[PDB]
Amino acid sequence: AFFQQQQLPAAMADTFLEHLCLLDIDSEPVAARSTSIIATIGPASRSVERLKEMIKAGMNIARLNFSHGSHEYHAESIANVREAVESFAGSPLSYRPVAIALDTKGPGSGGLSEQDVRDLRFGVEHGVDIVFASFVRKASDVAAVRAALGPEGHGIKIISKIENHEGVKRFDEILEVSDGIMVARGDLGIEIPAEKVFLAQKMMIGRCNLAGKPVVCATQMLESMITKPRPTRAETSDVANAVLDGADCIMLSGETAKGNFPVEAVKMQHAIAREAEAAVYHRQLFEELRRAAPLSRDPTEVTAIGAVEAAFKCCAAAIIVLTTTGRSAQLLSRYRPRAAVIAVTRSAQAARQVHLCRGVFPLLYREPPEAIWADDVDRRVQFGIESGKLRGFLRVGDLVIVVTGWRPGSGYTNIMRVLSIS
Amino acid sequence: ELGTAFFQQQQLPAAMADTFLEHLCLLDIDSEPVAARSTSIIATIGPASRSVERLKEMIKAGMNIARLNFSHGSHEYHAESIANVREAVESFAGSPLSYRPVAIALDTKGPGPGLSEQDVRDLRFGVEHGVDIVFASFVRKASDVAAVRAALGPEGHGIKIISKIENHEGVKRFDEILEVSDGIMVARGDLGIEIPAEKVFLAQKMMIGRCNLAGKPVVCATQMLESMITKPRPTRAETSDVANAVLDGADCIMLSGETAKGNFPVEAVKMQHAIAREAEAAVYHRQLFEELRRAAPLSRDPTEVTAIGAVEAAFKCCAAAIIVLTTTGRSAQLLSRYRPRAAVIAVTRSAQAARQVHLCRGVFPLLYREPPEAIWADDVDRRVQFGIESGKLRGFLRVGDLVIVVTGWRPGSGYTNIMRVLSIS
Amino acid sequence: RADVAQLTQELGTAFFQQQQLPAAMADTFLEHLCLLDIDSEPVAARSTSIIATIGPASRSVERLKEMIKAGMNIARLNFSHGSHEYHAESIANVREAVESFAGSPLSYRPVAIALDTKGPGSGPGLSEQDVRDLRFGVEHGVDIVFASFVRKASDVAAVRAALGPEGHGIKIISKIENHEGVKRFDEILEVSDGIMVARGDLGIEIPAEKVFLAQKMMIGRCNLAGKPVVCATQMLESMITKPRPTRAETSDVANAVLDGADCIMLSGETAKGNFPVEAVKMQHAIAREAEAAVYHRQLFEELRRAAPLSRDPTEVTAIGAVEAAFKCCAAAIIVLTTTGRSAQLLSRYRPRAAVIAVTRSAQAARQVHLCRGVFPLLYREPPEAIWADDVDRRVQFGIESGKLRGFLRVGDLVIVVTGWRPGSGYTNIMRVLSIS
Amino acid sequence: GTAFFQQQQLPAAMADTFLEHLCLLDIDSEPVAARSTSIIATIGPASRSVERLKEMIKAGMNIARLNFSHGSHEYHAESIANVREAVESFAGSPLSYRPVAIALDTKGPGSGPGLSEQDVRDLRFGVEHGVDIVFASFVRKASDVAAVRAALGPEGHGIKIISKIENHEGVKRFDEILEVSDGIMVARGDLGIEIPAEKVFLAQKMMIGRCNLAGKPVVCATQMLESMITKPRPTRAETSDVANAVLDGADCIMLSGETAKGNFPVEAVKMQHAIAREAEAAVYHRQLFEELRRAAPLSRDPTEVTAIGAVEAAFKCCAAAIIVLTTTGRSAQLLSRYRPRAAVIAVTRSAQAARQVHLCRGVFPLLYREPPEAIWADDVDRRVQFGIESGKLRGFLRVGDLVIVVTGWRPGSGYTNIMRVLSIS
Ligand SMILES: O=S(=O)(c1ccc(CCN2c3cc(O)c(O)cc3-c3cc(O)c(O)cc3S2(=O)=O)cc1)c1ccc(O)c(O)c1
Ligand SMILES: O=S(=O)(c1ccc(CCN2c3cc(O)c(O)cc3-c3cc(O)c(O)cc3S2(=O)=O)cc1)c1ccc(O)c(O)c1
Ligand SMILES: O=S(=O)(c1ccc(CCN2c3cc(O)c(O)cc3-c3cc(O)c(O)cc3S2(=O)=O)cc1)c1ccc(O)c(O)c1
Ligand SMILES: O=S(=O)(c1ccc(CCN2c3cc(O)c(O)cc3-c3cc(O)c(O)cc3S2(=O)=O)cc1)c1ccc(O)c(O)c1
Ligand SMILES: O=S(=O)(c1ccc(CCN2c3cc(O)c(O)cc3-c3cc(O)c(O)cc3S2(=O)=O)cc1)c1ccc(O)c(O)c1
Ligand SMILES: O=S(=O)(c1ccc(CCN2c3cc(O)c(O)cc3-c3cc(O)c(O)cc3S2(=O)=O)cc1)c1ccc(O)c(O)c1
Ligand SMILES: O=P(O)(O)OC[C@H]1O[C@](O)(COP(=O)(O)O)[C@@H](O)[C@@H]1O
Ligand SMILES: O=P(O)(O)OC[C@H]1O[C@](O)(COP(=O)(O)O)[C@@H](O)[C@@H]1O
Ligand SMILES: O=P(O)(O)OC[C@H]1O[C@](O)(COP(=O)(O)O)[C@@H](O)[C@@H]1O
Ligand SMILES: O=P(O)(O)OC[C@H]1O[C@](O)(COP(=O)(O)O)[C@@H](O)[C@@H]1O
Ligand SMILES: O=C([O-])C(=O)[O-]
Ligand SMILES: O=C([O-])C(=O)[O-]
Ligand SMILES: O=C([O-])C(=O)[O-]
Ligand SMILES: O=C([O-])C(=O)[O-]
Ligand SMILES: [K+]
Ligand SMILES: [K+]
Repeated sequence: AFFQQQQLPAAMADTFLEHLCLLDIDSEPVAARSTSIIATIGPASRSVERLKEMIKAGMNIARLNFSHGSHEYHAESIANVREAVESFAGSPLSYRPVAIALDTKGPGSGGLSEQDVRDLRFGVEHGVDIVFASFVRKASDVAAVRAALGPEGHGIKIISKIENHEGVKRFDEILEVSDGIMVARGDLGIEIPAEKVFLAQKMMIGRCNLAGKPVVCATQMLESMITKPRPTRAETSDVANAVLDGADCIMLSGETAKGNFPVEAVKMQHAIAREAEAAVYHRQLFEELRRAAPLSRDPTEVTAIGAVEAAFKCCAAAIIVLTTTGRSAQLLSRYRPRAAVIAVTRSAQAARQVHLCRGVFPLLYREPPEAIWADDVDRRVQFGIESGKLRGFLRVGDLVIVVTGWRPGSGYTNIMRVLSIS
Repeated sequence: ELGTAFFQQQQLPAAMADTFLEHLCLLDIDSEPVAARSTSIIATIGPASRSVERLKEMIKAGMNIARLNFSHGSHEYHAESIANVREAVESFAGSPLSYRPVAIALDTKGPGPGLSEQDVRDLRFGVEHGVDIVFASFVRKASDVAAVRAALGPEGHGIKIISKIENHEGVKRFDEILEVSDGIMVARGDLGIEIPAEKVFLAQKMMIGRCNLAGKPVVCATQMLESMITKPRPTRAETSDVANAVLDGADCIMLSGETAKGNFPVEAVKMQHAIAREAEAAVYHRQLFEELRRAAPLSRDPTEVTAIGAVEAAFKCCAAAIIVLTTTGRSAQLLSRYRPRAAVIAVTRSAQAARQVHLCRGVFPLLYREPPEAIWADDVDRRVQFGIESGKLRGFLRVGDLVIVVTGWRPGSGYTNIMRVLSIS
Repeated sequence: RADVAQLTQELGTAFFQQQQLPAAMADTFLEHLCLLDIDSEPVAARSTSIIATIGPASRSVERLKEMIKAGMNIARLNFSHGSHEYHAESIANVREAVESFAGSPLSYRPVAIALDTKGPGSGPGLSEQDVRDLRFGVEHGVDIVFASFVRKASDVAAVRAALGPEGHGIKIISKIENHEGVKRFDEILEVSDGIMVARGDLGIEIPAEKVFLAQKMMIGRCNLAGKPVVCATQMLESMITKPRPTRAETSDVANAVLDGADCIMLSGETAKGNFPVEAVKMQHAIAREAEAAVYHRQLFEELRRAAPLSRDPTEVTAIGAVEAAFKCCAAAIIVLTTTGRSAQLLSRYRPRAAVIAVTRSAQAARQVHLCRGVFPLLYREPPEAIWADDVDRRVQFGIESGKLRGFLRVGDLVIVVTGWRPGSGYTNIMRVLSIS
Repeated sequence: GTAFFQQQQLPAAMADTFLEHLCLLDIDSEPVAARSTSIIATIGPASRSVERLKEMIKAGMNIARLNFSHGSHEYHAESIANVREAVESFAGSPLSYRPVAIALDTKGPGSGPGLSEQDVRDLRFGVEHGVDIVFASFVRKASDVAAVRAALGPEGHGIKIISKIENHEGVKRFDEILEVSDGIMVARGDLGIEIPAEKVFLAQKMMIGRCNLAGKPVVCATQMLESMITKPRPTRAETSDVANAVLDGADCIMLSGETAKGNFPVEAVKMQHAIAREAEAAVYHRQLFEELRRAAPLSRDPTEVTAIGAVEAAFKCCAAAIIVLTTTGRSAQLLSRYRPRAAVIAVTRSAQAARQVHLCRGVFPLLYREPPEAIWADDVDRRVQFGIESGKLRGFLRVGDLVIVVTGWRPGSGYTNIMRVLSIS
């Protein structure tokens, strides 16, 4: 029964053609949904009750579009998101952190516009986790956003939005200095011929997967759901194809901001992403990712590829990793394991930010530190196992891979352990 | 010999990649498509696309197959549409090197347990009006195809039957349906209601894969450019959907309401044309050819043996085209199954085979109207020269190019066995 | 070039030109052949073990000491000829030469003792002489038995039963010497600890031109099973009378290593020849060169693809450790083992990194020579009060011995494989450590 | 039938990995194809008897080597005369005549820097006696090959020059030597002294790989069956060495002392024949063909384009043979570089080309002696029938088999452009 679920017959295929032939509509997805859902917050989804339903449906990141709306409006939206998120903080084994992202208005006619400087300052003051920098054309644009965040905004992730021809041409220099990329298809589809956008999407997803950096596919994914309760055949196909391409996050804009079915749009993306993740051809994908990743003498990098390889060998349910900054979880995520990466952290910001990485399920550990560090590490691993059993990831008898370091502080990951559940 | 500029067009840097990941990374928005569009466009004929002037613009935009939906309209309405399509198509027959054959397909209303009474009448209509293809609605098992084949009566055994998979039973019995059908249509509209909407992409990918494996045409249909019914430009998801159906391996892409009732029927056809050209260049031929080769079984049929030899030779020299002489279309279909980058120019005297080969990706049919020569070898050579003259006129060929020429050793269908390398002079 | 640029900056261009590293980066096997360089020097220690047959030419304690220094790992006693008294004297001489180096771990090289049976000859089952010879082996504490003319699985069960209750730890290597053995190979392999491709008898039981097919099929199936495979007979035959081998002989040795043989053997070359030490040195030299010419990119992928899924943590940790060793060009994988099993599971994935096996079992230290790439270290210190400290002392012993023997350098990365509790069968931890 | 797919290692050929391929190798899977690696036998006291030479030709000798390291010009002229007499004794039955090449192995430069005076005399002797191949000893750089070419003068323009790599400089300057040579000989005897004995296998594997990549013949020589000089059976290392040279990709394998001066010259030739047949079936064509196509660059030469198409078509139908018409041997050489499993039967009128194509693996030369037909197309068809008749007589072909035929569109060398699929009647 196990080998007939989650497209396991199609996963055993020796060719991609044989893999397509073996895809089964009756082979049910078992794994948790890995691709994160970014929902834009607007009038259709601003109430605390609305937001609680959206978190339950699968929203991981809340986007604030600073193109329209006042600072007062956006501060109220942030307060509402935080209130809906913290309403679930009473049960720590099931708490789902939700990141807050600020989408800048952009340079328009102008370098960094004065409104952008004010909006970036607002973001730092309100503790946003991510910034979607609009119309990034070169590496110096990213540096300008980083300087506008100042010394207080060091921890904020900068995701560069590629929306025009120059951004696509200077992609490699932009990616080198950004934390991730957003394929902003709306403006891109106007700046370049509409029929070429899929080429830019596929090239950018490929290069981000190669770099190990998050990539977001955005705009008009379920557009018809703004007025209709069901998406078109092209829309469900578009979402599935962005996941198959290798997108870390999928986004909803007007569908959640102004539409009549914001919760239904989130549920629809959740349903499609789960099916698409099972249809991934891991045999070729893992080989190509493994081959392309450079040789490294960084123990975190070395332990990560050992852990992903071991997870494939035993069909591990999860890889539990201890992380301070999210880096150890991100290095596991780049090799695209089929096993869920349960990241246990004390940093609330790192817990929200790891939603950018496909397959990372953040767990915020709130307990106070133990006297003996080894015991504190062991307690955090047990917390990961308990939350895993509670959320359905783990069952007794399952194998898990545990990734830890030899000393406290970030950057010392070097241990991988094979563990039997209970 | 070819120059540095040549190797920067039609995604040639991405084609040289050693991995699919490297291939994705090398895709360039500035690498212009050079090859002609190989995925055929099926347009549904309706109120928005009925006039002879409108049909002439649609043929110029890229329509290869005209669909008549027998769920709507009447026998009289649909007979007038057929007459209008034929009139617009024949308006270009005066320039024989640039004439474009256009197939006519009848989409049945559907089933009741057996073949409905209306379907029997609509199939009789189809045979009487000389349709080339039938899209059989709601095919659930092989016996459904046999019923359609029997209803095509005495005079219509040459009509192609494309089975529409629109429900769970069709998907489950797919292999038996494909065995007895000429091709498949992934009818996403009904399928998306009969099975969960989020599973349709799995059925589409499985079905395209199995059709590519079988060497039979596969059509992706419904809501491809849906928003273009009222808006002059499609959504980002729509252009992506069309590109992905071509990348998946679809032989044909379809327009329904976009051409039947929409405000932009010509623009919808142009949009599908533009996307398909870009998507065809993005195909990773290195892996695709090897996998098609590896999966295909051994053959002792000289037509199949010559076909794989010709495709292999076309890849070796970056041949502009493979010119094939075909009576029934079979030799062109066997070349098409290996997915060459080179255009398959099929020269035929059969007007029905010329229309029907639009079902096969990369087959450009040419209807030869000249009278036969006394010596067969001369007649064969004249038809090959006609393929070269048409290829030069339409832009496929230039002097100095290499083409592969596929012929047989004797007249009549079924004797293809020769492959020749020719330099265009 | 991008997948090695940073490591090229760190380790230098000289590092990437040694041990056929340009040929290892090749995308095709054809490109790999084209890139093989006679100026690319082997760096890693020799991983294919050398089995030398003991005889009049290699019996003296002084001769045996020179052979151990030249690279002999396993000493074979051919029971086809010679009395029990003769073979007991050879065992005594081998043990005396081996123990002459037991002062320190950087000199000590544990050498296994293997008994090659006479065989069934005319008879159907286990001959009376074989029963007597097998009981002699148990009484003298041999580590391996090369069972001659194994024709079916029941033959290996007869050898196991003849070893009795005390010989339960002895490894049984079945010799395939005829057509029936080749046909029933799968059933024989399933019940044996390993296989020997006994080409001498095989070459007259089947057509001489077919022996290479049997050798390649058998090595392939043993590599697939993760069981040791020995290539034997006439490898350096001309060296019995000549100081240098023929061009076909050096090629044969290299090809057996490239095929995937865990051990290569010398028979008449060491037992009766005029150059026993030179024959051992020649096999050593060829095996190092051949090991570097292996195309690990394809071999590792195929070994993974073919290996079934496992829920045994020892197996899961083993593949994780080998994968991590390839990622950082690790000098070694240090593994703690009681029976040798953890070292064997690392060895089946054919790492380029040396597997340094730290063990307290002298028998396991001798027996791991059957596995390609396993370098046994016998730990002689008495146990610590705290097990975690005892484990850490054994790991440090491995590092110190690796540094002192040339296996490791400061700045190198090593992969350390251990278990969560004492006793055999609990391996589950992989650690990435930087040598300081 | 089932029986067919159990012979010539066909189960091991279907394997998806090289490891699975090794596991599937069967000692009971009998070779069916003819032996494709040529056997070079050195002539001497053991093999000068015209009766002994006839037995060696029957055993499988394709090329006869004269070692100019020793022996007078009188001695070597007698050896040539005896080889020609034994070869021409079979000319009376043209469907079974086996051409045998004569190769001159030079003494070398020794202490000197350039072409020695003795080498000039021996090269002039070779041209005067009509040798087909020269094995130039101790080639250290491209200029050494040019010196041998100049010493052959204008009359020796047709002689093939195979450079022997016997030292470190030759291995280091390999690419420049290969560029100007017709082929390479891995001269392991001297090479094993000039470089450490344990490194010779690396030089052999690198050189065979680069020659296979270039499409140029490579010979593996020295001590292959050394023990057979005095013993009737080889050692286990010897049979393994021969098999491994064929598996590596060697076009020719050589016997030196074993045939020139030993006690079992015919048995040594038979032994090489037996091993080469088994080893050729054990080649993993699935990987080899893919790597050879991937490594070969795009070509606009119709001979090269037709060659890869023909090899691909031969694999598709399990063709018994590829019959090719050749004047210089070039068309057969281009087929041979892709390493087909099908025998390349080369039909030629040039006696020199017939002898020289023995350097290419899988090429079986047929010397066509009949006078030309009035119509060229008929003359071409008679030559194709001659290949079929020789093939049937020699065991390569049976009625019902498929054969690929490679020809050109006009007489003269360099016009190969046609590939045809033919059913044997
Ligand atoms: O999921 S993967 O393993 C993954 C691996 C390989 C490929 C093949 C890419 N081709 C293609 C692209 C499509 O979009 C599509 O639907 C169908 C086909 C196709 C169909 C065939 O029937 C066929 O035989 C070959 C192709 S194709 O090679 O042209 C796709 C995906 C992964 C995905 C993304 C990566 O970055 C990666 O490294 C690997
Ligand atoms: O060590 S022997 O068994 C022994 C020693 C040498 C040889 C030489 C001939 N070969 C061969 C031929 C056979 O028909 C056969 O049956 C076995 C073998 C064989 C076996 C081997 O184990 C081996 O090392 C070499 C060969 S071989 O292929 O060369 C045979 C046999 C012994 C040694 C001393 C003797 O008095 C005696 O009669 C036999
Ligand atoms: O092929 S035979 O004619 C045949 C068999 C045995 C011999 C013995 C000669 N040698 C020898 C003698 C020994 O006392 C010994 O301990 C080892 C070796 C030996 C071992 C080797 O591994 C090796 O390769 C060569 C030799 S050796 O040549 O030096 C001669 C000839 C036949 C075949 C089968 C037999 O079983 C048999 O007894 C004789
Ligand atoms: O055939 S010979 O060239 C000639 C014949 C035999 C030997 C010894 C056997 N070996 C060998 C065999 C050959 O067939 C060959 O070509 C080269 C080599 C070779 C060359 C070396 O220079 C070397 O040092 C060692 C070897 S080898 O030991 O591997 C040397 C030489 C000739 C034979 C007889 C003569 O009278 C004569 O002048 C030359
Ligand atoms: O070292 S390997 O990675 C490894 C070893 C060999 C192969 C062979 C692929 N072939 C091939 C392809 C080429 O382009 C070429 O130029 C030569 C040959 C070749 C050479 C030979 O010497 C030969 O014996 C056979 C062939 S082949 O035709 O089969 C692949 C891979 C390993 C060795 C053993 C294994 O079990 C395994 O999985 C992999
Ligand atoms: O000068 S030597 O090193 C010295 C040693 C050997 C040799 C060649 C002797 N052979 C031989 C003799 C021939 O005329 C001939 O046409 C071919 C071959 C030959 C070829 C081969 O291909 C092969 O592999 C072996 C031989 S062979 O050994 O039978 C020359 C010279 C020396 C060695 C030992 C002595 O005791 C001595 O007096 C001289
Ligand atoms: O992924 P990061 O940010 O490098 O953090 C991983 C770190 O987490 C740990 O496992 C636990 O460290 P702390 O106890 O200080 O949180 C370290 O050993 C390791 O270095
Ligand atoms: O593709 P099909 O229908 O089998 O037809 C291919 C046939 O066309 C030809 O090339 C030309 O034949 P005709 O001259 O009769 O049209 C035949 O030699 C070959 O058999
Ligand atoms: O390879 P084996 O025989 O399973 O032994 C590995 C064992 O060695 C250890 O690392 C150390 O155990 P000991 O204290 O018994 O020596 C165990 O944790 C592990 O189970
Ligand atoms: O292999 P080569 O030397 O190029 O010769 C091939 C030539 O042989 C032919 O098939 C027959 O030519 P001839 O009749 O002149 O011998 C030519 O058409 C072709 O050009
Ligand atoms: O800003 C965006 O997200 C866009 O344009 O798609
Ligand atoms: O009938 C159709 O085309 C459908 O259902 O998609
Ligand atoms: O006993 C052996 O090793 C043989 O016969 O090969
Ligand atoms: O000349 C040769 O052939 C040699 O020296 O090996
Ligand atoms: K319909
Ligand atoms: K010579």
